[PDB]
Amino acid sequence: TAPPPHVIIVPSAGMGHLIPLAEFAKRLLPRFTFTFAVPTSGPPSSSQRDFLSSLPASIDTSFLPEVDLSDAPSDAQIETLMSLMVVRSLPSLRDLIASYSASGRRVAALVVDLFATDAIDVALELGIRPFIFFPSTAMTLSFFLHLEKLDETVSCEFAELSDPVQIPGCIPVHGKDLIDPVQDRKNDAYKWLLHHSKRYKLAEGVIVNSFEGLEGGPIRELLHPEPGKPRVYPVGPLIQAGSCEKGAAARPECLKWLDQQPRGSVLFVNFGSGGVLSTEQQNELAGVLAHSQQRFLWVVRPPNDPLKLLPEGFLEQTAGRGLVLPMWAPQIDVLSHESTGGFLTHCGWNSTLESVFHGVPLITWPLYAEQKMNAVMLTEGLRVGLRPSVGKDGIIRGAEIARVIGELMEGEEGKRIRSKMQELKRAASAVLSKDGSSTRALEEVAKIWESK
Ligand SMILES: Nc1ccc(Cl)c(Cl)c1
Repeated sequence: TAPPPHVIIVPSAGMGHLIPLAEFAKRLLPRFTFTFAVPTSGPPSSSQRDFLSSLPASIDTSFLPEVDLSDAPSDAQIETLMSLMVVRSLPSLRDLIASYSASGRRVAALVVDLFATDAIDVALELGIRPFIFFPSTAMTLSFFLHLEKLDETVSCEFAELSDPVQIPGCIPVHGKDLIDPVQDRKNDAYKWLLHHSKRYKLAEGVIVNSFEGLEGGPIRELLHPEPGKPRVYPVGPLIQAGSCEKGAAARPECLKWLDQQPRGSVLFVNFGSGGVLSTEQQNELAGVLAHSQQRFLWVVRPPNDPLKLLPEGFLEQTAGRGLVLPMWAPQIDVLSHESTGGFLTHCGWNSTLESVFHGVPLITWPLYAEQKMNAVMLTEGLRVGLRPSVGKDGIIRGAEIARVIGELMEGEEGKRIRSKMQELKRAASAVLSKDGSSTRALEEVAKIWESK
């Protein structure tokens, strides 16, 4: 029984980043102890606290003293605010590390989220191995590493490009579908994004939540050893488990509803927390589901201008065919149900991976962050989903919503899309087995943290 080396994790964004980070740490237990050094700009949300306090004991949490973001623009994008949050928390992170080291504990590694590269400077000064955890696609990681070159060769706004951007090892992406922070090169968000991308080379390794079976092109290009590019460790798919072994409780009503429906016949609609639609956009979706014969399980949230904000008599037209849920739903238990045949998601990488892991074809409805690049890679790259076309007014009309739903649940492309999605499902469980490619990646990262 040797002492467990300690590891500090520095998350960037909200719950969407803690989940994969937590699963990453949970899979390295009990070889190491962990501490979430969580930067804050205010009282941590009850969601963050309740989640982190439910992790195993070996994964501690330390909410760093909150910082003042009032001097940042009121319209600052989230990437700008997150970068300032880490920078203004480095003294706190220095003290947190100083308390563990002062006690004789070996701090073996600092794992910084994709927008916490400024914390690598602390790890380098203290002789700690800096690693970067990328809770997104290998495609987007390739975009980060290529962003420096893409900036030196393109001068105009990316949405003004005629040809798609050619990222090493990835499929072409039009400038309008590039990640949000690059859509305005005059905004501080783009300067920060460039700042971090240039600093990825400072890490001894990038841990990306993806695997080769899911992104053959980008992964093989990332694994290509080059000077000035860090080693990459594909450890995906990292997703939470369902209520299969996470507590004992009574069956939710929505799951009982799925039990009575046929196999692969229900379309699960959920844009996730922070995936709010406009009243007009929500009406279009509500109109198609009202007049469709498709079975749906829809998680609804109040628009930005909730089951009473739905159109007139919507619940009357969709009684036993569909089931509306307010705000929240057990996403993983739904996706694992046999009656779920499709998933209309915002393409958040956690939601995407949970759908790939259970072999559920997607309706790619990207919204923000890198979801549009995830939609392109899923629908046009892997051919496991359909993307409704957005109009010039930002609204996705019912004609497109009904089109993709129809081609997916019925039709022959939805027949090929499902078969292809099953191949990825079997591949996802494969890379996570004792003979898996990702099981090795974790093992190798652990050995590096234990090396010397
Ligand atoms: N906010 C945000 C979260 C994740 C990613 Cl991969 C990006 Cl590009 C932005």
